[PDB]
Amino acid sequence: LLHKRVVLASASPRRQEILSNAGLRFEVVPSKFKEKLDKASFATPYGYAMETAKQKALEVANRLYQKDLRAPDVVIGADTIVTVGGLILEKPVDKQDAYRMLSRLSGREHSVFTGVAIVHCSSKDHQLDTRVSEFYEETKVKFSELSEELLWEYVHSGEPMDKAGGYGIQALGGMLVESVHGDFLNVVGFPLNHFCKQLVKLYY
Repeated sequence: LLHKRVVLASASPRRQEILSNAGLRFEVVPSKFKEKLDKASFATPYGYAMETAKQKALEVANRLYQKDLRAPDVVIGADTIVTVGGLILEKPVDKQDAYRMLSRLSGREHSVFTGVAIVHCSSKDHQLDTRVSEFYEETKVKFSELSEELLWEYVHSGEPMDKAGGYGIQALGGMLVESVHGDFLNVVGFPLNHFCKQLVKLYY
């Protein structure tokens, strides 16, 4: 990917930070894909997460190409969801949504899935040809038993707001999270090691 034009189709500071720290050079072009798919339409939550990442990356790829007639080399999409007792949780709409999510998660183990779509693009015959490679990573996370007081403490901080399931493992989310099991970068927002393995598959 060194001398290729790479587009990260995500406004997430946490995803950007992970890719930058890994040494990747990329431009940030957030997706306008605002349709959210029917969760019931997918056999698995990770199927849902991948398709969502694919659609965001394809939206960006086509939009860029339509704009200046330049096929971006690679467009990366990602979508992180939480599942607990069979329900998919995404980002909280407001603080009250956040509290409900965290109550649900309290004292339980849940899964975090990040679906990733790597889209290779080229232009031929006045159209964008896209080749999509799709993968996901699952990490299990355990919450300790949260009190009404801690719950509202964390909600009022605002930390829940930009995060799947309304929490993070990194800061004052540390008071909520008892343990993580698998790839921790996947929980932050991007499964870096899996991505790197995917690039090896695609280029070798």
